[PDB]
Amino acid sequence: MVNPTVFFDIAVDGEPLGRVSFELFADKVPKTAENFRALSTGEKGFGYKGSCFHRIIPGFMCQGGDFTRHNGTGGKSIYGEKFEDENFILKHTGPGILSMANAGPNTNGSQFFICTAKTEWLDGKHVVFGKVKEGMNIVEAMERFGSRNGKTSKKITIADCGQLE
Ligand SMILES: Nc1ccncc1N
Repeated sequence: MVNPTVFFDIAVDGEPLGRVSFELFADKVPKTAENFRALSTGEKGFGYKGSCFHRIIPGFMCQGGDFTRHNGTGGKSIYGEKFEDENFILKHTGPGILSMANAGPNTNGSQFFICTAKTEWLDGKHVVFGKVKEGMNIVEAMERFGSRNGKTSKKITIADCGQLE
């Protein structure tokens, strides 16, 4: 009944930075929310722990969740390699929105991005499924390590993750 909360503990070249928590909108996109939750706890035997934010563009987004190829070309969901666009109820309204990365229609896996700006042009193309709850300051600190082409100046990892409550 209550939307679940998940956390990432972020590190910068192995050094602790801080914690980002997220509300996942299971009320509106239950299948997509449950994939991110499960990958956060690692309860299926695979997931986000130890992975990196491989593409950070200041004034755009922070993208991560490729735990199979580590560079934007991999990932897999708890449902199989790919799963369908669940719905497009929610929009890309501004910083802190959590949304699925993809490579065409119905190609969701494990990759996701945290917006750091409104990204309206993505509405009806990428599934929105959550938002940052606490630690937007930490997301802003992450964003300082990115670049225009998305290469990070230090390695940004999820040192730990899981579910709160
Ligand atoms: N397989 C993928 C490739 C690029 N972006 C997202 C996904 N899911």
